[PDB]
Formats: sequence, C-alpha cells, structure tokens
Amino acid sequence: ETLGEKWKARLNQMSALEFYSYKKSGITEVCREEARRALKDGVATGGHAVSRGSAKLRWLVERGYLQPYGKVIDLGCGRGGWSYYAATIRKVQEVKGYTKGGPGHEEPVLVQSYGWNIVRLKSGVDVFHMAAEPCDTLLCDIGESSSSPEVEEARTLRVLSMVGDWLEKRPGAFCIKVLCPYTSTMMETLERLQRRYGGGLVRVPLSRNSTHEMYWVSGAKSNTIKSVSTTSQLLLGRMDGPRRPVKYEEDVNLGSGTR
Ligand SMILES: C[n+]1cn([C@@H]2O[C@H](COP(=O)(O)OP(=O)(O)OP(=O)(O)OC[C@H]3O[C@@H](n4cnc5c(N)ncnc54)[C@H](O)[C@@H]3O)[C@@H](O)[C@H]2O)c2nc(N)[nH]c(=O)c21
Ligand SMILES: C[S@@+](CC[C@H](N)C(=O)[O-])C[C@H]1O[C@@H](n2cnc3c(N)ncnc32)[C@H](O)[C@@H]1O
Repeated sequence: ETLGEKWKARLNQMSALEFYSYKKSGITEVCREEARRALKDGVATGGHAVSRGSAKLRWLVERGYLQPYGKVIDLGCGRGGWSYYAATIRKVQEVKGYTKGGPGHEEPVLVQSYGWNIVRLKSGVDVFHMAAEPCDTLLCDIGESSSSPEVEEARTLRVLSMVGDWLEKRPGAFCIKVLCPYTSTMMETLERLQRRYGGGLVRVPLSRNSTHEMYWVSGAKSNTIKSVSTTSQLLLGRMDGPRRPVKYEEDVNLGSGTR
C-alpha cells in the first residue's frame, strides 16, 4: 500500500465535518463570485473566466510547465476555461475544444474574452469514440472522481490509453489530468509514458485536498514516484493539525476583443 492509497483510505474514513474542514485546508482558492454574477447576468465582456480551470492552467503556464502555441486541442473542455485562457496566449493561433455535454455534464459557455474568435467549442462529443488529429498543444482535463481508488485508477488508465493516440502525433506542448497517480501500476505506467513522451507530474495548489489529482505537463521533468509521494505527503500532513486558512487570490482576467 502506497502513501496515496493510505491517504484515500484516511479520507474515506473521515467524518463529514472533518471532511468539510479538510477539503480546502490551506489550499489556494480563486475569487469567483463576481464572475458568477456577471456570467449569469449575461456579461460577455469584462474578461470573466467561465470556470476555475482558467486559474489552474494559468498557474501551470506562468511557471513554465507548458508553453501553448499553434493549434490547441482541449479534450473535455467543459465550459471552456482552459480554451478561453489558451486563446489569450501570443503563440496560440487556434483553439478547438471538445466536451461530452448532455445530462450530468457541463455545456460550453459562449463568452467574448480576448481571442474568442479563434475558439470553437464542440459539445456532444465522446473523445473516447473520436479519431485523433494533429495538434501543437494537447490539453486534457478528464477524470471523474470516485470513492473507490480502483475505479479512479481504471478511469485514469482509460484516459492515458485514450491520450496515447493523440500524443503519437507528437506535440509539442501538453497538459493532461492524472486523477489517480498514487497506485503502483499507475506510477509504473506513468514512468513508462514519461520515458516515451517526456514531461512530468505537477501538483497544482488550486486543487482541493480531497483529490490527489496531478497534471502531466511537457515542460516539467521529474521522478514520478518522488513527486507523487511528495504530493501524498502534503495531503497526509494536512489531516493532522488544525485547519489552515485558505489562501484566496484574484481570479484571472481574460480581457476582451478579437485577434
Ligand atoms: C462528500 N465526500 C467526498 N469524499 C471523498 O472525496 C473524494 C473527492 O470528492 P470531490 O473532489 O468530488 O468533491 P466532494 O466530494 O467534496 O464534492 P462532490 O459533490 O464533487 O463529490 C461527491 C462525491 O463524493 C463521494 N462521497 C459522498 N459521500 C461520501 C462518504 N460518506 N464517503 C466517501 N465518499 C463520499 C461520492 O462518490 C460522490 O460522488 C471522493 O472520492 C471521496 O472519497 C468524502 N469522504 C468522507 N469521509 N466523507 C464525505 O462526506 C466525502
Ligand atoms: C471539469 S471539466 C474540466 C474543466 C474545464 N477544463 C474548464 O476549465 O472549464 C472536465 C470535463 O470533461 C468532460 N468529459 C468527461 N468525460 C468525457 C468524454 N468521454 N468525452 C468528452 N468530454 C468528457 C466533462 O463533461 C467535464 O465537463
């Protein structure tokens, strides 16, 4: 049993109150409420992000873990946070997002942030039932949580299988959600994939403690085992002391206009 698995076990064993305190203990959070007021008022200007995702991707870019450029594919784009953020980057020329939509799933949001005209979000698409196509930047944020670490592992594995085909067209720059990187098989498969395609795992502090999600990005390079175990150490450590205050931040502004 690995540290992450012990973390998952401890997590599931927690009482609901303890879990409420723990999920956001000491994490970085972005203020979103003005963005929700504006978005539900139908304000397409003002440069509001459609989701929290834009803050995540930003965190990865501003620290040089990936450098988006050219044609960007966003698998599981959802509302389009990653896509709309990617549209604001200089070297990025075109952004194409794909999401499942329908019952239980997010629909694409139309907004006129900077570079909205080079963005196209397609809904009603199963990326698993979709032929891969060439791209400079490969983004993927698929990985639904589960109380069962085995289910999370299986879903993550299916995701990696799916993104293999896109990666063999060889970008470039990529960022891929790894929901469950804390099992033995997962870490070994990630070692393999890291030797084949490069890149490394990175924990984003905007992530909640209730998820062990890490991001496989091209501009990172690190021992998978060590970074995963470091993350696990952080999450484990945050279960013992008092509740650490939330570090609130300003949400990313994506401006307005076309390109
Ligand atoms: C609500 N919840 C979630 N988790 C754990 O957190 C992980 C990720 O959770 P999340 O990041 O999706 O966000 P959160 O759960 O806070 O809210 P959301 O609505 O997004 O998640 C709902 C999911 O939580 C899970 N869940 C609900 N109640 C419990 C519970 N009593 N024990 C374990 N898992 C639960 C269900 O699978 C459900 O699909 C889950 O895989 C689960 O093991 C919990 N653990 C305890 N001990 N008590 C909880 O109440 C709890
Ligand atoms: C939570 S989102 C990511 C957030 C998004 N990047 C943003 O910044 O707004 C992940 C999305 O992937 C979508 N998804 C899950 N499985 C999918 C599949 N098989 N095909 C297409 N989209 C899927 C879900 O609907 C979900 O909205």
